[PDB]
Amino acid sequence: RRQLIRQLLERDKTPLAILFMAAVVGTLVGLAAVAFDKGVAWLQNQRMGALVHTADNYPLLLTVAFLCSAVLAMFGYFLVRKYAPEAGGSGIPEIEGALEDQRPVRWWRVLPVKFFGGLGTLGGGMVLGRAGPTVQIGGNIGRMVLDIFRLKGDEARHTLLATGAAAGLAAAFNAPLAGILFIIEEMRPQFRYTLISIKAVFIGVIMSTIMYRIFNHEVALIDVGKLSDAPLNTLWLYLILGIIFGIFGPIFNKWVLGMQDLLHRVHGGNITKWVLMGGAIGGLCGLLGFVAPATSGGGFNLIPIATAGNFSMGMLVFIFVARVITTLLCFSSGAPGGIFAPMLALGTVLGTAFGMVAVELFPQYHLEAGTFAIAGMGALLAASIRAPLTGIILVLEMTDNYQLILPMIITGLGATLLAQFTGGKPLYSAILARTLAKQEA
Amino acid sequence: RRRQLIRQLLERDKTPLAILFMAAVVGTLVGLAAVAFDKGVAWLQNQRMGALVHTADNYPLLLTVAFLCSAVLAMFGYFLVRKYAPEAGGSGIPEIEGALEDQRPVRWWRVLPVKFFGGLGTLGGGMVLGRAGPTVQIGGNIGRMVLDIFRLKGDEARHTLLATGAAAGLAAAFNAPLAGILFIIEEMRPQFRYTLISIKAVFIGVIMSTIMYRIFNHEVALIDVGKLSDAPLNTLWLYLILGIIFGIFGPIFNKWVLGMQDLLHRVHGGNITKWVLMGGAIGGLCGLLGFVAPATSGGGFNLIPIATAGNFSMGMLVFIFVARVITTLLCFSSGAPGGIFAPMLALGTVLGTAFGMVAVELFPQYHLEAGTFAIAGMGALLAASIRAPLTGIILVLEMTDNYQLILPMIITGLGATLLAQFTGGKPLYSAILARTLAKQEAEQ
Repeated sequence: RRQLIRQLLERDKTPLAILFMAAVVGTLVGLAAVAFDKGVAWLQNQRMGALVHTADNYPLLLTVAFLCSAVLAMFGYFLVRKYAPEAGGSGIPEIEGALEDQRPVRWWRVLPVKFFGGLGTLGGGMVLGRAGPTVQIGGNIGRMVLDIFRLKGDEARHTLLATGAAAGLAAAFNAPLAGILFIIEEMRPQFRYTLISIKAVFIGVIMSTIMYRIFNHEVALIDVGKLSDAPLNTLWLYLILGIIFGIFGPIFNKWVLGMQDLLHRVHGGNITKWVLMGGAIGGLCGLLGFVAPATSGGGFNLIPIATAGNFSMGMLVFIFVARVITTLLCFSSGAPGGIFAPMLALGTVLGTAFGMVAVELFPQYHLEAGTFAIAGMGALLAASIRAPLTGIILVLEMTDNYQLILPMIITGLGATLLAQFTGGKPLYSAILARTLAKQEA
Repeated sequence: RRRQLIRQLLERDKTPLAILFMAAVVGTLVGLAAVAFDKGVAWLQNQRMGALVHTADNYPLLLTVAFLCSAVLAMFGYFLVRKYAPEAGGSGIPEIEGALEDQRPVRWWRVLPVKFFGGLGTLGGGMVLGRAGPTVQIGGNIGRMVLDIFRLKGDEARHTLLATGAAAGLAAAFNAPLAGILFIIEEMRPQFRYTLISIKAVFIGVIMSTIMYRIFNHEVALIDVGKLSDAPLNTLWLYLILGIIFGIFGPIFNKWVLGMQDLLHRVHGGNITKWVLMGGAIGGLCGLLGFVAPATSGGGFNLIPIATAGNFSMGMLVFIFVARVITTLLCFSSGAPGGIFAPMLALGTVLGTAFGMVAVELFPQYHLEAGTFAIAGMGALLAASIRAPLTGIILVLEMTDNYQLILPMIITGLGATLLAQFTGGKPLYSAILARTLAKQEAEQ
């Protein structure tokens, strides 16, 4: 009790050095995040102009689509396998480990590798996101300034590393809240106390977000408009949807883990077969990125279309099935790029699909399938990555439909609950475990 | 400790099913309780209105039964606390916060009726106090109640059910589910050590209580502000200034509520009679003010949409702010059952609006709307005095639905905390628990 009384009176006094440095960490991460985003776009853009150059000869056209993405993919697979192996996959499990002081933060290597390697895989039009990359980039940047300014202590090492990855997520989704929430729901040391200053994470998240706003304002990543409200006698439909996500979550989790194994056998661990396999996958995506764009790329483009109920039921099933395939191929291959974002598109489609059935089964509820897309958007997050509070707040920050806060919270919680009860695990924790154990195996 | 981590990682997020289910019942009960409390406070304020109409002619006689009705109700509240449950005085949040540190008892058999009925008197009487604190403590106790009844053993259960209760308690008091969950993991939880509080379980309880509120309060928002204008990047610097202003006022306000506790204590010395009498004096003052200047009394939720819409004059805003500083301190520092959380929303809204008024006229090139500054400042006095900015922001967001102001809100709140820290201020709920906890081993 005596200690507590002392501690209470000393609560919320973060070292000003840690606060000021958090501001610079955020700023750099923001700018870096912007530069990454502009870069990816530029490359996808050039590929488009190349397809126009040869818009006539379909075979030739179907070739340079493959090659441009193949070459770009290989360049990314190489930069990872050669200079920074830790920069494979999302990057979140890695930074998560670094917070437990169980993985190293080699910023001198990861920063250029992830930035340029990711620039290739993403820009090639592979099914990967910016979230993971920017989060790892964010942490390394946070690590970088810690080193440069020689800030000593556990608090500083844990804080600056945290604000960086937070400000990294924020600047990748224009979601400041979701960024801060992700650090304290998933990223932080989950099994012990930590000296991460929340006030400091805030400051970093602000600056990076502000940086994003200077280069991206007036345009939202996802525009959905304002949808209809959700009656109380309609809420049970959302609990059901969450249950469906809840049982598919772990299954999808087994696949991404298992497909890592299968894809490993193809190259054995060899830098040549791996990069070659990489160009094969990347080439496939660039090909799909022309013959069926919905089956490739980030997937942010089909989200508003799905929510507006413009896809037919058949097209939705196609897109979902196809994108399960092309997501696993791209992420389980070890290519630099997160799976966080592509799960938004997966959830949105599964949600809309559910809404379509809900619309015709109960005309008395006067439903709109779009409300189920929004409920399902962060559901696969809630089910597979198991961070529902972050997913919900993220989806809210991106869709601005707060009147669906109850359906969203219900669907998400129904996802996590059923994921737990069917023996699934947090993917980022199940991956860090994979790596950490393999390290002492 | 790598080997342990690998084990722990693969065992992450597996909350005991008993704890999960029990969280669902805790949420439900807390919700129904919160609704009942809300309906009760309203009904009493309503009867008081009908009495003033009975005597709407004779102004002195009218100015009397306004005083008496509130005086009587106040005393009944001050009495129930001072006689059966002294821990039910004040907000109730520092107490539950203590119970999470296993440093304060949760006497639900006493607090539940005392807080519910005692707060029903102070709130219903028209005193300047909130529902948040009360429902939070009520929620915690209800959580504790089902723990005992079902004999659930373990630290996890004791900490979880106690947490989901106070979370689902805040949620049902503001119709703000996100804000409730966030308040537990930003402020309520044990701040200096690890804890076994299942977040998934706090979620379930928060859902149920919120849903319970939705069955009895749908279609009507606690605060309607409408959609306001956006905030340009070159205007953001105005919000950082606003935060700084909240940031230096926060601690000062904190000194007052603490200090006024001392001063008001001397009036009664600790005696149950002078105290209850002093209560009726304060309560009667509010019921009087609740008729001759209603903006200086009551919760304050009513003047929030009006201020945001820029319908008050600058002079009125200054008057309301000054007066409400006075009536808030008198009501909360007196130890009456009732929180200070919610009345800090009204104080912040006014101070914010006031800033916007000056901002509108100083920079017409920004094409400003003072309403955006009220919303920025609404959860700012929270951020500065209670030092829980992430909660206040998400709360204000949930109540006002103006997400395009998220950057100004975040900037103003963070500016409030930063300047609060740098000017030697302390979290009020932690500074109060400390006051109590130390006093507990100071009488030794």
